[PDB]
Amino acid sequence: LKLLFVEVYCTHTAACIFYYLATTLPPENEGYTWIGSLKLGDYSYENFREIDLWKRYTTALYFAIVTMATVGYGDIHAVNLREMIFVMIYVSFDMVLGAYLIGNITALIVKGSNTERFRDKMNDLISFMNRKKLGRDLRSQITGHVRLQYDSHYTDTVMLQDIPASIRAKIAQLLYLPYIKKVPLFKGCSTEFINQIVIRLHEEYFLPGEVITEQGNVVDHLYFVCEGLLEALVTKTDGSEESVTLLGPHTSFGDISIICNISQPFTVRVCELCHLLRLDKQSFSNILEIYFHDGRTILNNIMEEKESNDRIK
Amino acid sequence: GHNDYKYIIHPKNRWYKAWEMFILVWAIYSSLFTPMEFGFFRGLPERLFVLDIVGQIAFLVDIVLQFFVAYRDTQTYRTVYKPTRIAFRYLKSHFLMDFIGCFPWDLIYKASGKHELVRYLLWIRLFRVRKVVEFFQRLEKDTRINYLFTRILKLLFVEVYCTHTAACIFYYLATTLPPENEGYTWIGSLKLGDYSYENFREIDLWKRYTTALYFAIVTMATVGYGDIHAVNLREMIFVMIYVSFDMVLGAYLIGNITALIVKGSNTERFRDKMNDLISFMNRKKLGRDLRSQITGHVRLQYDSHYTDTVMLQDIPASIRAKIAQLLYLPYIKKVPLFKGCSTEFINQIVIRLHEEYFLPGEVITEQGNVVDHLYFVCEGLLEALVTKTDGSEESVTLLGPHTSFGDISIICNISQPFTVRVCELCHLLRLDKQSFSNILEIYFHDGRTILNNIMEEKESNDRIK
Amino acid sequence: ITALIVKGSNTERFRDKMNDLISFMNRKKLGRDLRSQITGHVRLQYDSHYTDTVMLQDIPASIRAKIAQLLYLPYIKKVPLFKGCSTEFINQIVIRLHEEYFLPGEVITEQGNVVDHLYFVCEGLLEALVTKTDGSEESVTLLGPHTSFGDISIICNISQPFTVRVCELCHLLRLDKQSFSNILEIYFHDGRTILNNIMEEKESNDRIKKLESDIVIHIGKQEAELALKVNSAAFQGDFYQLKSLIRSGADPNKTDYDGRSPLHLAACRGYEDITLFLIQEGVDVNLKDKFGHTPLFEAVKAGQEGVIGLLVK
Repeated sequence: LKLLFVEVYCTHTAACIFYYLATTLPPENEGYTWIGSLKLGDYSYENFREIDLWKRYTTALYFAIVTMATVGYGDIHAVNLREMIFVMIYVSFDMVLGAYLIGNITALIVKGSNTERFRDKMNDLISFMNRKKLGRDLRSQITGHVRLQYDSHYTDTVMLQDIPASIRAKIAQLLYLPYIKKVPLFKGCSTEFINQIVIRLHEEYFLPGEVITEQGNVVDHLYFVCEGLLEALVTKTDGSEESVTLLGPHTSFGDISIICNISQPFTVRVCELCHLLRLDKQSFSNILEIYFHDGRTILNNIMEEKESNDRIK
Repeated sequence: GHNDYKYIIHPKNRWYKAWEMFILVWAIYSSLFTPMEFGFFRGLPERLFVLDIVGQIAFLVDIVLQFFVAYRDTQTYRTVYKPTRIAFRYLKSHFLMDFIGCFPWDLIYKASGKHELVRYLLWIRLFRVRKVVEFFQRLEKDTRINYLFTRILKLLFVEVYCTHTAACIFYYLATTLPPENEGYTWIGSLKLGDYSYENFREIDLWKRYTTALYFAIVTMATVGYGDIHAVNLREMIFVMIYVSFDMVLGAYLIGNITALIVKGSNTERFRDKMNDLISFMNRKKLGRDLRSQITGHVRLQYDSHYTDTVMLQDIPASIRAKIAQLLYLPYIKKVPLFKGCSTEFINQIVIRLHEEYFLPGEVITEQGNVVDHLYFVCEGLLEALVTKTDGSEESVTLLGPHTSFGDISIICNISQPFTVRVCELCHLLRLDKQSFSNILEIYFHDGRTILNNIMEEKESNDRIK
Repeated sequence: ITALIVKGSNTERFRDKMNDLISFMNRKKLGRDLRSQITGHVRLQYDSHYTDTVMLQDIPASIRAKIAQLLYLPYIKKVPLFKGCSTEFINQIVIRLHEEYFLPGEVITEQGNVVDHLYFVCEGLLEALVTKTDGSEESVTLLGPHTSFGDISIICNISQPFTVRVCELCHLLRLDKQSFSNILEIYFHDGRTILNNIMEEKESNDRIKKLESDIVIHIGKQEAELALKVNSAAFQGDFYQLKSLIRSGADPNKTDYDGRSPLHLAACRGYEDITLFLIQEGVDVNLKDKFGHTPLFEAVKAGQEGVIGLLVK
């Protein structure tokens, strides 16, 4: 924008100076000036000193703007030696300044982010997927999840890796904290423990119908639903999976298997787009290796809370 | 919700896609004809009276269908199929402009006493180019065509439209002057060759349009021959505006192309590395075989696409897990370490896996280095050696495909016994020690079954003995 | 054309590297002499293709070892410091070295400094500036091509005997203390070959020959003190330090000033694992100390019946 404004000022000044150099010659020699000898169509700018001000300004600015884009129609052109020198200076300077404009626009475009980077990531991912000949539905899952990640700004976490663990912990305690309070799994805990639980959390968004974790699996991620609706399904030998509970907002799941040190009791399947905080089972464990008072208070809360659902109980 | 309210069309429904390709052609024609019928026609002649009417009808139906097609939400990201919800989207987003465009503006102009200001409303039909904008946006999603290439093609179409409209406006500005003063216009004084455009309002439509478009195109590339130039003050002002905007547009075109060349370099990166690396070999006179080894590694870097294995860290855990369950699971079965265990244990090994590729001659694990990863040789051959006190290395049994090495050291929780070497290109599937350890704790019976397989694998190779 | 120009100019990279450095130097308000030496050294680095190491960053260990054995190894094999070595040892150092080019009329190392890195001489002559009590210098050895410096201190566990002086432009070959120490513990007989060389090549060296008298003493107290560390670890119970110490070239057959073996100490203490490892070495089961105590009698004296079981075994 600064360079375009410099273009505006420079062309306006060039038009004014060019017409001025036309006026420097005495009127009797008007035939040797660029405007006094200018015959466009029928109108001949003969007594150019006595033509309407805006007609003269439009003519001079016409030339200036034309030369700025180097169209060089030639209809209006330098005739004098003073006009020759001024036009030389003007176009020589305008070359560099228009090259600066081109360079700034090109640098802007080169600094392509968001849709540009995501597009590149999509192309690389599509190539890799073709190499693995993955399931077309699973291919849709891959593409949909990363598209969601683009819209749900998953790459934000990469940026958050730059800011050190201190300010990062502050970002987490200023955002994840209410959501972690609402979850009843941590009904009673210490401030340090809850802060550590918040720090290691990672945001992730999931697409409806998908499987968060398979049943009978070594769960390595306790999740905390923030938005949307999730659910748990009881797969038997026949495959007649049965609903356990609609994992609504603030319904932590995977903690049962994690604390019980058992396999995933129920396949966790998605119903709507869900925002989930994530905590690696290992991380929750190491925080338990320190604040085990907190963990046994959980264990009591596990008793009383799981009493609610007979499937969970 | 698509059953809840019928007649609703899916956003990517097949018939709607066909109608999109049809209304896209009509939108291109309407946006490329409105400037023509505006500038070159002070009243559309009856010869094309049908062709305009049908045109509006073509969009009139589209005004109705867009009131039934569903739209994917930007909040729940889910397609919403409710006419109550669907209609509001049109009524707010673009219904006004499309509806104003659909009026018989030419007929209204001819039915109001030939008032030009009424004909100025014809430019509302230029907003039908939003269809072409949507088409280009959708094409950008397709990985078939580069995003920057789509950008440059969009900019080329922008130049096409801008030059066409500029030529039409230029001829219109020529027509605004009265015929008796036609000599003051840009066209009424044109004397190209022996042909003078004296009575320019009576020339054939295509000769006039080609002259105006010749001006527009030669000024688009700023060739500025000067044969056709602005003469009026309205013509001067319009040429200044067009020239400035086209300077900006051409700068953007050069920027898009330059960014496509700079950023969009895939094998050129390997070539750039080759440049200075070949300089290295040449200034140091490396053996041709060693030169081949280095070039093989660099090509390998672009041929192993480890980046295509790094991406999986970004895909979430479960979906990555199913990728593993469909690819690494055969390789997992091939392992003699697992052999016959519970399908669940095998599946958990499958889930947590990190595919890697290595280079011939380069070594992978070192003697005395605490094992941190459990490697399966899936497609390749691998050979370990142990440096003694004198220094000579101790050859061991080679690790051919469908085997698992480093497992014993992980089981004993001891450093890597022998410095292992990559003989050639190997599909070295990797399992972290901690993941395998947790999997073993959950599946203790499978763990003991592995222990049996382990004793058999111990007698299998005397170096593990 | 823009991409060709923006791919970076080898000089522009150098200029950018230099600028950044100079900005740091002025930011720290540095002095002219040091600035000139720094800028010159950056110069010699860039035109001698310092970035080759950067290029060598990506090609793996085997190929890097091969190019090393094709460039450095012919030059290293002509260095008498490593004549008599197993060729394996020489090639190993050759994997772990770094060429460096210094400006004429300079200095790297300083008499009495911590040696850290070790240096060879691929080409050029160097002057062994040994600062006296008054402050003057005398060169008792001229380090020409296929010579070495820094070795005297590392291999003999002293500090550098000399402030080395760069007589002219010189390409030398760097070997870190820590890596050299690794490769030196890997090999044993040729490490003693090093030591013997360091003695026999100390002939031209004269003030380093008084250093060499102290070096005779240094080999003496090195093996003695090494044995004392082995015995002290045996008594203390640091089995891990026992392993590391024996892997530092320690002789399990060495006894301390009381003619007491580390086996003896572990026997009287009862550390049957230290005893067992020194057994794996093969220390005499029937050795007698100055006081007549045998590892057997050492074990029986303190009632170390487990150690007695290992001993009778």
